[PDB]
Amino acid sequence: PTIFEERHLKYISQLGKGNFGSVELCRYDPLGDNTGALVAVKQLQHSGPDQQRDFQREIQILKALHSDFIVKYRGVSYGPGRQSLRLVMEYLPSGCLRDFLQRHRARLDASRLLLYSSQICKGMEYLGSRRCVHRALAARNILVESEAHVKIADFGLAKLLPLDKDYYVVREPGQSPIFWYAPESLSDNIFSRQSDVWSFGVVLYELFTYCDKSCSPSAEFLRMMGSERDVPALSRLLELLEEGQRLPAPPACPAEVHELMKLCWAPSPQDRPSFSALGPQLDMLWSGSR
Ligand SMILES: *CCC(=O)Nc1cccc(-c2c[nH]c3ncc(C(N)=O)cc23)c1
Ligand SMILES: NC(=O)Nc1ccccc1
Repeated sequence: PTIFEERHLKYISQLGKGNFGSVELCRYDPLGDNTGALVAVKQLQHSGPDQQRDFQREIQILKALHSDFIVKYRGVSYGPGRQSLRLVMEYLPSGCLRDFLQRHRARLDASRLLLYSSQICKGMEYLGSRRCVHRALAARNILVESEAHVKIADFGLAKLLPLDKDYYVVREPGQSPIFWYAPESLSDNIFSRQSDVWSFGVVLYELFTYCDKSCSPSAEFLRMMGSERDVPALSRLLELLEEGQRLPAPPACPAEVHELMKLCWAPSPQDRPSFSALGPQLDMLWSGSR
């Protein structure tokens, strides 16, 4: 089913919200008897020309990816007046990894966190082979399919690299989650697969702190930023990073995983390991742990 008849998408609730977009939980119920499959459905509201263009791109990217570790595209449906599309995807009832880690902390061991690390890395390896920069990778937009299975979601900011170039540049984002971004992204608006590796090291930090709010990247920054408190965060963060300061090793985090983090956060993009180099190292550590 490539086209989902709007009439059969039964609205249930909202799942989540960005500025320009929402995701809704719907049942696709073509028998009309409320027995059909749940789906997540994304649509724009309150968006300009660039946001609409960016959404058709989002759709095309997700539709082309077939990975166990990337949230699955199902189809499209029509929005109001059949003047717009909605992006129909599989529904993962366990929600985002960030919140799952906080709720289930007590029973998720290092081996399970290594499994999630390995799965995310594999997904990113898959993206990388399709010249896709995710950009937004964070625990808050990774989804839990089952207790032993996660998937990368939220392709709102994803972009394909041209055949002939290994990065792109944007106009200064008005607002971005600065504590996940590589320094070249913060300072020169450069994004690449290697800037995704930086963000992945911050994902490893998220995983091995169980996304505890007390040692969040923001909380660590405020601890680290120093005595001068009226200094703009982004300005101060870039200085800290330039000086070689990095998020600290979580108390419980295996030393080898911390070492991977530090490699991910190499100052020079070309000095960071690729996802294909990270994957076997994480796989080895996960294997070790079960
Ligand atoms: C954890 C906080 C948060 O933002 N969670 C969130 C936001 C938006 C959507 C979801 C969600 C939950 N289950 C889903 N299944 C699939 C998809 C999808 N295909 O994009 C999104 C889902 C959770
Ligand atoms: N990658 C990395 O270490 N980022 C960072 C550093 C200090 C505070 C907050 C985030």
